Amino acid sequence: IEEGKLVIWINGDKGYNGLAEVGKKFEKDTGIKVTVEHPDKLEEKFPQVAATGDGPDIIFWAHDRFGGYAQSGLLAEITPDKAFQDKLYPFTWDAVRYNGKLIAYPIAVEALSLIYNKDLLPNPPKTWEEIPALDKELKAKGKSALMFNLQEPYFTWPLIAADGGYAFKYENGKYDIKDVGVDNAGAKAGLTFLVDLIKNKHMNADTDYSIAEAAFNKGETAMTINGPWAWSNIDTSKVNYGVTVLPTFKGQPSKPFVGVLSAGINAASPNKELAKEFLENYLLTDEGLEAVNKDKPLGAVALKSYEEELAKDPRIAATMENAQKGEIMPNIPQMSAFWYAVRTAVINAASGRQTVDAALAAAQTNAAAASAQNITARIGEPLVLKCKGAPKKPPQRLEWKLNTGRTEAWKVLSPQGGGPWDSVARVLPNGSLFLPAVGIQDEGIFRCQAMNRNGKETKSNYRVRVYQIPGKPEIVDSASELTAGVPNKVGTCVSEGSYPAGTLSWHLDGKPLVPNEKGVSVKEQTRRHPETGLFTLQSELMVTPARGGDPRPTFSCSFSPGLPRHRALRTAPIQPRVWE
Ligand SMILES: OC[C@H]1O[C@H](O[C@H]2[C@H](O)[C@@H](O)[C@@H](O[C@H]3[C@H](O)[C@@H](O)[C@@H](O)O[C@@H]3CO)O[C@@H]2CO)[C@H](O)[C@@H](O)[C@@H]1O
Repeated sequence: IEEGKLVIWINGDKGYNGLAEVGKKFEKDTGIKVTVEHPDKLEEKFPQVAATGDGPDIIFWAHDRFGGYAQSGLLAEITPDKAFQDKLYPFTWDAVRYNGKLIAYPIAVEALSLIYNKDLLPNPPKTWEEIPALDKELKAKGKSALMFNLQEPYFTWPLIAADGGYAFKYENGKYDIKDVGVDNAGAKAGLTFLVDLIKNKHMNADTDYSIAEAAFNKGETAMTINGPWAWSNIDTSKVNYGVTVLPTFKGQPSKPFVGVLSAGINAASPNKELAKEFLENYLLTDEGLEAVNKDKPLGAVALKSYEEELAKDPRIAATMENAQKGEIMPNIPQMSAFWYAVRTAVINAASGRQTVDAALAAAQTNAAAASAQNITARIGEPLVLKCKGAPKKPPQRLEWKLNTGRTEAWKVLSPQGGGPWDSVARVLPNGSLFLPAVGIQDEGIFRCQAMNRNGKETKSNYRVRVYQIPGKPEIVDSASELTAGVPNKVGTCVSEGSYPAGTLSWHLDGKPLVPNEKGVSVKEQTRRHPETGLFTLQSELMVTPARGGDPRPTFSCSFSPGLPRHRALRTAPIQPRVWE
């Protein structure tokens, strides 16, 4: 991370151009450049890059992700004074408190609403149950009733929760991580209703954010479900729209999750004071929030003064009506596992590949499962796993067990005794498990239970994966002269010795080179060595140079692992020439 500037990550559905305008004002006053980026999957990328001390100085996301980041030590504790805190609503600060510490600045409160086309549907439906009949009416007129994003569980949750579904039970000021409400009767009822809509062709399981937005904004469907960030595109489309309370289900309100868009500071940032100045004195002001809100609406902002100014907007009132029928998202680390579990359940049930009951049963199990620490190790290198709670020397009451490619199911280990397991995984004096040289067959789960004389029990739970770095990639079978107007084989990139497979990518003039566009094609193959299990990849690049184009291209190929266990590897560049 570069000292003396600010890099900000925010999702691509938010007002990033407006935020960049706030950054320009900061730059005018301070000379400090503010770069706003909107990477894909930034909420998954952040914990990867920040864990190694890289990433943005500031990350924006709803507050639900932040407990996990904080637990991993990826966030700086913020230091607003009490006078600053008093400028924002107390419930918004609660959303960004983790283990007693403020770990992000709250920006705005979001909830989904029903958005409807007033020219098609003057009185929007009060119930989910009336939507099939409404769709039949509209289909007869060449339209449809409802389209919304069915790929992300955020959008389907309000219906799943209505009749009794919940994420984690809240009681005594705490979430019970084992009391999950994903496969109860209420969740099943809601998801069954959704799936029936799809079975009856009132909705399509493939509908995503872009498809639903396009259909609504072109006047093809009478309703959608979306948040405040979507309003600006509807304004542009000129559709005469209203924003209103979500339909009820079985007579009960839909319960959207309430998200607080929040800004965290990277623990690894050398620019923490600049970040504080930007967030407190530039962004969290009437003029700062206005700039962002004018780009894509924020909802009900956390800053009291500006929230009061905008409160008269009936779309914001509807957002708050819906929010106040729903639940605040927990910020606990287990929220990630909950969302992944429910995403899978909804996709599998909606596609018909699994019953609602079976999909939700699996999701329940996954969401409530004990957390495991992800461990990675390079093939051939040693690995040490701590038995938390064990005394530093014997006697120790502990038990290691594992479930890997070397075992059928669970194997319980014993103290060293000369048996063959001792050369693969053995218990050290301090109770740790030592694997002298990991291999592919060691991937799996490793667990320790340590018991103390006072009755204390401590469990350690590890999910172990391994990797190998291939040799530097090479380009072979390359053609140094290219002919415009016909396909030319630039060469074949080859990488040998990876685990897992990884992928090869081509680049032209220091930018990625995209297949099937502008006369580019790639033929790829993967081979696995029968004994070692390591992978060899090939990627053959064809290009059709355009006549009059740049006759001096520079190509290169790189290998990347799926997860960043190591850096990309690159070939030397090649510089074939286009000759007439
Ligand atoms: O579905 C897989 C997905 O799950 C998790 O994403 C959840 C977000 O963490 C949660 O905030 C919410 O996201 C919505 C934003 O709050 C809202 O501002 C707007 O951007 O729409 C978002 C939904 O698309 O809900 C999602 C679950 O749908 C997890 O964090 C992700 O890594 C994972 O991809």
